[PDB]
This record gives sequence, C-alpha cells and structure tokens, in this order.
Amino acid sequence: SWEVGCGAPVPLVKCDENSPYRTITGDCNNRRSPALGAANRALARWLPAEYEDGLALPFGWTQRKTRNGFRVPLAREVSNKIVGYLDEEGVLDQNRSLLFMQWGQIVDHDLDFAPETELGSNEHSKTQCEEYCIQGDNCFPIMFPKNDPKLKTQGKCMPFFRAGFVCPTPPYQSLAREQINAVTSFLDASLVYGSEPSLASRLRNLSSPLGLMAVNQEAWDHGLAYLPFNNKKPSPCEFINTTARVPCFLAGDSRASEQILLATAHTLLLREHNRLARELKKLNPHWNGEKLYQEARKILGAFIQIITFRDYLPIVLGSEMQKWIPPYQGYNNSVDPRISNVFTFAFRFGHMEVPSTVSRLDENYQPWGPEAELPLHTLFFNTWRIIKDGGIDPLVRGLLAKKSKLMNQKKMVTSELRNKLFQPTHKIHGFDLAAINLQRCRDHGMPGYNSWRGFCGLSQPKTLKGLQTVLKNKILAKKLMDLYKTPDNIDIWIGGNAEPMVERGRVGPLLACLLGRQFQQIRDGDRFWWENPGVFTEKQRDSLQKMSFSRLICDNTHITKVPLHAFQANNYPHDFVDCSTVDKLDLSPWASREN
Ligand code: HEM
Ligand SMILES: *[C@@H]1O[C@H](CO)[C@@H](O[C@@H]2O[C@H](CO)[C@@H](O)[C@H](O)[C@H]2NC(C)=O)[C@H](O)[C@H]1NC(C)=O
Ligand SMILES: *[C@@H]1O[C@H](CO)[C@@H](O)[C@H](O)[C@H]1NC(C)=O
Ligand SMILES: *[C@@H]1O[C@H](CO)[C@@H](O)[C@H](O)[C@H]1NC(C)=O
Ligand SMILES: *[C@@H]1O[C@H](CO)[C@@H](O)[C@H](O)[C@H]1NC(C)=O
Ligand SMILES: [Br-]
Ligand SMILES: [Ca+2]
Repeated sequence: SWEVGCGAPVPLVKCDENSPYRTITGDCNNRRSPALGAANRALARWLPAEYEDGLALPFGWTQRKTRNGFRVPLAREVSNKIVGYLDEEGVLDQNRSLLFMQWGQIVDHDLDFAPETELGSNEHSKTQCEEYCIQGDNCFPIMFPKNDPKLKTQGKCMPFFRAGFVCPTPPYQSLAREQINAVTSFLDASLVYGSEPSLASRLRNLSSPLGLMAVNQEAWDHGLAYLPFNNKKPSPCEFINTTARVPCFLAGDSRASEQILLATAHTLLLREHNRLARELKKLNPHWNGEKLYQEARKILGAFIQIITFRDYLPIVLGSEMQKWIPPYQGYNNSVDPRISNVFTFAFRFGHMEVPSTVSRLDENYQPWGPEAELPLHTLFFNTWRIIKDGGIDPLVRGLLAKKSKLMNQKKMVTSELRNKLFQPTHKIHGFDLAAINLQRCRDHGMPGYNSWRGFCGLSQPKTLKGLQTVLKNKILAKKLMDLYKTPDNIDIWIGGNAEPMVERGRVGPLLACLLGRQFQQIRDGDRFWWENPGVFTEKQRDSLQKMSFSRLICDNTHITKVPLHAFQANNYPHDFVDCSTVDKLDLSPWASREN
C-alpha cells in the first residue's frame, strides 16, 4: 500500500558494488538503498506537502479558496511591496566578495534542479500561457496586481509553468505531487560532468583517448579552453544578440549560460578537469581513457567539497556552523543524503546577494575599457560578451575585487532580477525572480513559515506584535501582515529571508537550520565524501587540504595575483599576493607504479 517507491525515470543500471568512482547518476552510493541521492528522483519531503486540494493544486490556484481563512497574496504584489527597492547606493557587502555569491550558485546547481514540465513546446499551449495568460494544467501565470507598471508595458501576467513531478506528466492524483530533482543530491561536481550517462558522454572528448572534456572548437581564450557550444537552435544566447550570434555553452548542468559569471565559473572548473587529465597522464602514462577521466573527476569533486565545507559554509552559517555541521565523524550509511524540497527554496537566499552590476577589470584591477561595468540584466544568457569582449580573466578579476550585495530587509532583491529577468522561450527582459520564487514555493506545496519555524524548534508568531519581534522590524512585519494576514501563510522563501542575520552569518536562524541540516546530511550520507577512509589515500588527503579557490584561478586563467581568502572582501593591491605564493595542488600522491 501507499506510495512505496514510485518513479518513471529510473533505468538500466547495475551497481558494481566495489567500484572506486561515483556513478554519474548517483545510484549506488548507498549500498542498501542504491537509488538514494540519485538524479531524477523526487526531492525529499521533510514535511508533508501542502496543496490547496491535498494532492497537487497550489495555494493561489482557485480564487475563492483561502489558506487558513485568507486569500494568498499575488506573488508579484508581495514582490512589489516587500522585495523591491530603487537605490543601489550602500547595498554592498563590506566583507563578502562577489565570488561568495557566485559560489553559492555553483553549489546550488551541484545539488538541485527541479525543471519545468514541457506540456506543449512543439504546441502553442506554451505561448497560450504566454500570450493569453490562461491558467490550466501546467500553466500557472503570475498575474500583475492593479497598479503594476508592467500592466502598461507587458500584458496581464508573467507566464509560469509548474515544475515536473515523479512518475512524470501531466496526470497525477492518488498521492501527493512530488517534484523531481534532476541532478545528483551528492556534492560531486555533477554540474561539471552531468547527472545522466548520455550527457556525461557527450561532454567528453571521445576522439583522443585521454580522459578529457570536449572543448570549444570554434573559439579559444588566448589559447585557454571555452566550454563547447550547445547547437540547440533556438539558443536564447543567440537571441540576446543576433548580430554576434554566439550560442550558449554546453556543460553538465543545463543552466550554465543563465548568467555570465555562472558561465565563467563553469569554464574555470572544466579547465581544471582537462588540466588534471593532462598532468595525471604525464605522471602515469600507463593510465587509459576512463582512468584519467575518473581520477580527475574524483579530484574536482573533492575540491568542490572542501571549498564548500571549509571556506563557504562557515561564512554563511556564522555562529550556527557548529550547531548543525559538527566535525566530520565518518560515513553513516543511515543518513538520508537526498535534497529536500524546502532546501531548494532555502538556498535561494542567494537571490538577495546578487548586486546590480558586474565589472571587467584589467591586469591592474582597473576598469577594463569603456563599458567596464555592465548592468546585470544585460548578462543573462550572454556568452557573446565572454567571447567577443575579453575572455574570462577580466570577469574573474571582478569576481575577486568586487563585492556581493548584502541582504537588507529594506532592499531585498535588485531590480535587475525583480523586473528585468530574461527567461528562455520568452522575448523580454521583463520577468521577476522574486515573484517567480513565491509562485514556485506554492507550486511545490511548501508548508508556510510557521510550520518551518516549528520544524526548527523556533517560536511561531501569530500576531503583528509577534512578527515584529521575530523580524525585528515593525514596518516589514506590518507589510507582511497586510498581505498575508497570518504569519502562518507567509511563503517560506520570503519568510526565511526576512529574518535578521545570525552573528557572523549571512542568513537568519530558520535558514541556518534548514541549510545546516541539509549540508550535514550531504556530508554524512556520502560514501565518497572526500575524507571518508579509503576514498583517497592519506597522502592524497593531505594534498587535497592545500586547495584554494585562489589556486583554481592561478591555473586556469592568465591572472598573476589574487587574495589569500577569496570569499571575504578584498582590496587591490593591499590584499593581493602573487600566484606564486598560492599553494599548488601536490599531484605526486596519485602516481601509481602499477602495470
Ligand atoms: C545572477 C544570478 C542568479 C540568477 C540570474 C538566478 C536565476 C535563477 C532562476 C531563473 C531560477 C529558476 C527559478 C524558478 O523557476 O523557480 C533560480 C533558481 C535557483 N536559484 Fe538562482 N539565480 C542566481 C543566483 C543564485 C544564487 C547566488 C544562488 C545561491 C547562492 C541561487 C540558488 C538558486 C536555487 C537553489 C535555485 C533552485 C534550483 C532548483 O532546485 O531547481 N541562485 N535562480
Ligand atoms: C580532443 O582532444 C584533442 C587534443 O588532444 C583535439 O584534437 C586536436 O584538435 C585540432 C584540430 O581541430 C588540432 O590541434 C589537432 O589536429 C588535434 N590534436 C591532436 C593531439 O591530435 C580534439 O579537438 C579534442 N576534441 C574536443 C572536442 O575537445
Ligand atoms: C571578514 O569575515 C571573516 C569571516 O569570514 C572574518 O574572519 C574577518 O574578521 C572579517 N573581517 C573584517 C575586517 O570584518
Ligand atoms: C552585439 O555584438 C556585437 C559584435 O560583438 C557588438 O559590436 C554589439 O555591441 C552587440 N549589440 C548588442 C545590441 O548587444
Ligand atoms: C547517523 O549515524 C549515527 C552513528 O552511526 C547513528 O547513531 C544515527 O542513528 C544515524 N542517524 C542520524 C543521521 O542521526
Ligand atoms: Br538558474
Ligand atoms: Ca550533485
């Protein structure tokens, strides 16, 4: 009885139970439940789903159906009233670099992706949502409220299609709708290699037998590699500048060209692979095609893990790090490694850390030419600016020398994302990521703010006065009350992001709990966690310690100087040492004397 294990996208994999490398799919990590953490399975439910009809319909779908006796406010009205602001002066994070934001996104992309259903692309039901704004099946449009200026320029709604669900589309009744995670729940560089055997092979250089990833043929970066292009036509990247006609990149993760600094990070990571496949080949000429591909992958997988747990999480989690992510005690095959549905909204705290502009800096960390600083909205699905406007060195310099946006209760999401988002299969720089996030919380059946505060053992405010105390903000609380009427109805994404930050952290208490717990699980439930005995050799492990984001940059770019601590705010030249003092990865401990 009950669900008892459903899923359509599961197929044809035999576990090689003593293999030394991860599957691409994530299958076989947990030997007693081989599908746990595998790509293309339902996101985990830490709490039961909450839908308007119990099974599948999002709160907000039917106008007369309340949540807890009140209508849920339109996602766009929530965005306009609470999330927006005009003035970028004074928003920057004085002790986080931009790389802090961008690493966040890399990590997120390693861990989760819940992709939109295609009900009818090859039909104009997908432009029946766009053009007519008609709710139905997987079309769930974000309707504009009364005084929205997008009414005057953009029509009635922003189109939105519901996330795909397991046992696939579009009929699903008897049990509750569970959304898919299309990437491996393990922190394993699946964003570099793919989470599907088919993609992971297409990405590889299967002409030389040297364990390499395919590089751009068409274009190179002063010799250094670009990712290959996706020859999808239509490329949304071509669309944003048809004169330049430069396509999107092809990577392990389908979202790699969403924004130019994500694309840039992917580039660095690929380079670091193909570089590792070269240096291993000189160190061990006995090694064949896979051997080189798997050993490099395995290294890069570890790098991600170390930077994330050593450098990134302590500065998001601050004083709460210890409470949730104690020192690693070993692989615990009882721990659920799966990504939870709520984590995929919790980790969207990063949307508040993205600033309005991106800079290209030259070799003296100075403005690279006349258009050096660009508005963020010009850089969505923009690969042409990497290629025909300076390569990645100047963007990486910007990444290190510039700052992230600081989360601010009065200045939450820059207008670059809130009014000017570009969606593929849409024409316009006119979408709203905050609104989209709120619609998505509802799409995914998220429990409200107080259920999560309950989950995390935090107080649950019922009153305007209660909320003011929890948020430490009268005005913000009054605005949430006017819109939602009860704190029980507040969507988790806005709720968790409105809380003041923990000391030394960049998230509030509720998010630190949700995030912290999921990352603990990611580590403890991973058999191939880099420091689990026997995944690497002791020799290799003391070498892995050396790794830094600074060294990643020195190797896969023509940059000569970099900070020691790349995630905190760093000012040039005062904080910039040379690539020579950035400790290199010692690759001797992988040298095998084995015919
Ligand atoms: C320029 C920067 C960014 C852009 C343009 C961007 C855009 C997007 C978009 C379009 C989505 C899909 C939203 C949906 O349909 O529900 C998304 C989801 C997401 N964003 Fe971002 N975002 C960026 C930065 C970040 C950062 C810095 C983080 C984390 C630190 C992050 C974490 C995520 C997560 C977790 C998801 C959910 C992924 C999934 O499971 O499907 N985002 N973002
Ligand atoms: C696979 O890697 C090899 C390099 O080892 C690439 O082959 C070279 O490509 C160009 C011709 O376009 C020339 O430099 C040489 O004739 C080739 N080199 C060698 C060593 O034979 C090949 O392009 C790679 N493929 C991908 C997709 O990355
Ligand atoms: C910047 O933040 C880090 C925590 O990552 C801390 O070690 C350092 O003291 C901070 N520096 C300043 C000057 O605030
Ligand atoms: C498109 O790219 C061309 C060639 O790189 C460049 O000269 C131009 O500024 C770009 N135009 C737009 C509208 O983005
Ligand atoms: C995790 O591992 C520990 C030690 O084996 C075990 O006692 C516990 O039940 C497991 N579950 C979790 C993650 O708490
Ligand atoms: Br994205
Ligand atoms: Ca992964």
